[PDB]
Amino acid sequence: RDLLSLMHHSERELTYLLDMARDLKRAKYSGTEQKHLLGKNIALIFEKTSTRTRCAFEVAAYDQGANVTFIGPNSSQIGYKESMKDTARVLSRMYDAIEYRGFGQEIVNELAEYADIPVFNGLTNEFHPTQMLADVMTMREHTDKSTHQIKYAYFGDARNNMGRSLYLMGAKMGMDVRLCAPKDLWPEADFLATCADFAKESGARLTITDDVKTAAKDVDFVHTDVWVSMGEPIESWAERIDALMAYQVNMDLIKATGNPRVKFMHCLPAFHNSDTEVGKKITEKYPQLADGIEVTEEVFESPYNIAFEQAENRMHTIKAVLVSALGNI
Amino acid sequence: RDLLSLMHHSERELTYLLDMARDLKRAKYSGTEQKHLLGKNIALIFEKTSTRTRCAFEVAAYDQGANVTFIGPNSSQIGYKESMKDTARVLSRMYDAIEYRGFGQEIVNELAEYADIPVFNGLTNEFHPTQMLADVMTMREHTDKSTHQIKYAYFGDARNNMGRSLYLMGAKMGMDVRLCAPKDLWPEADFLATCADFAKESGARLTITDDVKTAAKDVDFVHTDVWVSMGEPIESWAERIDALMAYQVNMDLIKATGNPRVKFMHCLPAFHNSDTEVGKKITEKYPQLADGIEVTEEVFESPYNIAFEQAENRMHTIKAVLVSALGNI
Amino acid sequence: RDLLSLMHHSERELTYLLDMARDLKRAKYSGTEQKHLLGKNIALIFEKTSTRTRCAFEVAAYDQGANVTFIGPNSSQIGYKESMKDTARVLSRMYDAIEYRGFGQEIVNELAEYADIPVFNGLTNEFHPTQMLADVMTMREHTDKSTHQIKYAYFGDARNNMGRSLYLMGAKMGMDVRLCAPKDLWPEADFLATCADFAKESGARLTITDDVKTAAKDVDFVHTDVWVSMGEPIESWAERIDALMAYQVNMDLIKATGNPRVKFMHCLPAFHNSDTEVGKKITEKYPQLADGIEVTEEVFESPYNIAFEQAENRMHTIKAVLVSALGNI
Repeated sequence: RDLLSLMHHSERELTYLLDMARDLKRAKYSGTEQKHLLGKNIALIFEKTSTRTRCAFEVAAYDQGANVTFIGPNSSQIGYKESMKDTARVLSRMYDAIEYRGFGQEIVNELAEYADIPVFNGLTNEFHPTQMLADVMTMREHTDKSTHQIKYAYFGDARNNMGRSLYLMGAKMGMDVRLCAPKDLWPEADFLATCADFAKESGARLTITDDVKTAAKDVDFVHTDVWVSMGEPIESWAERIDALMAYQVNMDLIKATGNPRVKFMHCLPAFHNSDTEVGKKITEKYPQLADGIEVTEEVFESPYNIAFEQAENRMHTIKAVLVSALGNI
Repeated sequence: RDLLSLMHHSERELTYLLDMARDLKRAKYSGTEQKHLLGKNIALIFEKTSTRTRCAFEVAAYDQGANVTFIGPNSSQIGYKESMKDTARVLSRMYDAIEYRGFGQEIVNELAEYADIPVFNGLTNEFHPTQMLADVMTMREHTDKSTHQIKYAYFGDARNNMGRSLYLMGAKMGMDVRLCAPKDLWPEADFLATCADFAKESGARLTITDDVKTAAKDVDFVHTDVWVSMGEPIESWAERIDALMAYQVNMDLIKATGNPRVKFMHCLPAFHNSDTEVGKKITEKYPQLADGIEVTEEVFESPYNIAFEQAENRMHTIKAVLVSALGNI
Repeated sequence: RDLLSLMHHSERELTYLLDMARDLKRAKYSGTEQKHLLGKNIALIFEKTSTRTRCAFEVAAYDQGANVTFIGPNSSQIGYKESMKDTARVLSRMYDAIEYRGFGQEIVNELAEYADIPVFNGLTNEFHPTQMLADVMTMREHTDKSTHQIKYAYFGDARNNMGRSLYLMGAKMGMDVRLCAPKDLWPEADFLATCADFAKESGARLTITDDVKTAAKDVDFVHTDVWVSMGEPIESWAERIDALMAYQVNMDLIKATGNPRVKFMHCLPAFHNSDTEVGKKITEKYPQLADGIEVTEEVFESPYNIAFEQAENRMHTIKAVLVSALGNI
């Protein structure tokens, strides 16, 4: 969806944000962080509740000295008696920045050019460029080696936003990335060409297989995302589960890498057990899945797992965007 | 309703708030704004969701250094197990100010005299004195001429709160105001007398016609508010729409003024098109209204429209009240 | 429930918190309060809406310079697609402290030892140790005499958390406390033994009667809590009301003390009249209760009533915990 924003950015532009995030994170850890958004007011306007990326946004903003007004579906009826267009045009005159998550990519653009101020196009939850920056910043941080030397793979539905995004990102940064999925769940091959271009001029190793052991070779990072269809009733998942349970990240797929240093990453949320309400619903129809779907309780509750460090890095990545767009240096 | 608070204020008192709002707005624009509510905590307690006047309040408070606890219907069950009386008496000992919007004008008064602290009687959303101050401050700002010289008219249901309020305000400030409505939708004539008193001693031109071209004469400002009854089902609006569609603000009513400088104002929200969910519902029964009701898409999406500047002025007006009542000078 | 945390604390530990609360309260009143939580971010994660203890927490945090992210049932779907375990482990890397109210005592413990940061086990609403500290701090403040010399009684269902807690607290601090209830609504006598131990070595007068005039003797404080079962339908309360209406706090029970200085305390909320929605429901079945249940409108709207001062003291008690656990001195 919104990875035509991630396509117009150069390796050098993306590297500027990864450096700002790396330094902002270091400043907070060493208590050298100067507030550059002191006295700025920011509206956080969400169509759906999404407490992980809300928090990431609030904490970025508060560390940088800003105030926040969260407006959730709970607290608003935006689009009911008053246009979203009208409400934005009022808030754009009161707030120094506004952040719209949900609502579709179409109207956010409309109320953006009017705006006398920054209007972030789904900077939160969205399989955003910010998600790719967090992931690359996470991998860069853990291997302590040049970005272009980093080896990673995505396992599951290569057609979904994390897969397309992690591949396009690999192609932009000159990294060694492998999409590993069923051959009928591969990106539409014209997309696979736009990535093959960037990769020649940036020198990225692209490699889209359907064989696990191929892709899992000497990778520093194994990635997956939820591949069950939450849109469709649980009753009809059988066919889907059959296609992808090969591509589950289990302890065996970690070992298959024969790199005892390898790390697992996951943008979250992650079906890895039955603690959740939807877990129970799934596992009641599908008792094989008591122990996880795209990834197992074994791997998730193991030291290979750095998804929480990676969720943290969304906060430093969001902050680096907010400071870039409102801090004046 | 709450314009018996707007009646006890003198021209000189109202002018003090309009000056504080004008200067506070200038300070924010030139970055000379000193925080006078530093370390104050304010509770914002709302019966209904109302994101435009909530935001206006939050931003006023944050620019002045204050903290805010928003309590919406979402986040509270005030009046369920615990009296509103009890909850207020606890919060009045923790917060430096409380703001009650909704709940009826009756009880807010009760828990106010107990209060060791300021308790604002519907300072938000309410067709408040603050709404009149914003509107007068908006007109004063755009004509750059003495208040008493300003010419404006309200078109639609002269009996509703904006109409009564814009007339009483005109009478207090010595302005040239015209209410223009059907003769059966005119204020109860004892109210029209209390305004005719103030106008003699302040020198205001009052003038309540039912003829558009009369009222729209050489006015600097054309005002309307929503006149459809949201209380009643859409099926039964026909009679109402027939009575008032004359009084719609369309491009022709702007031209009818023969002042190419004239501005349109609207307290919002405004049915001007079908973007809203209630828009669709109305326009499905009433396809003539695809393009707006009290005012047209033509005027609303035109440079005559300064309703958004006017919504902004509610934030500077709210701030001027908050600073007057809590800042200690 | 969570008074096995209140059992491991010594008289000298509890006295340290009561002193910090007393001094923090004095600092705010005299404007000498230094911010020790400047730049700290705190997550406030609530399963149920609970606006009195939310506010107490927010105000404690803002007076001490902290920021807050409130997450209510309104604004979250914690436990739906994402484990509470997972969400906590992400937020624990962004926030300096987290506060979990509701969710059961079991899992809060789980996600606590992981936590690189303070995780308060139901510091809000919970019949918490913080509730006991507020109550003791309230009584200490009003008698201006040594804690161990203070005389108080609880009237109603001695088996419920306030009763057990006010008794255990009395036993820890060496105070003169009386539980006064029906003999079949007395704590399980093994609990009554653990309290009788502490009381010997601290020198507390314990005394559990069923005779009002005995317990109400020369007490400085009369306490009660709601004893109707909100879990069960109103239709079936008759038997319960019959057992306890003896133990109602009415003007007569105040006089029965023959101390014209005596004060009434109540952790709130308090059924004292029909203003509430649940009031009406109760009083429609039970018209005798128009004027209150555990306590009367006569006492509640009288100067004997200091429940609001006591609710305030939850804010200074919460602050003393927050400053103890995050302020670094």
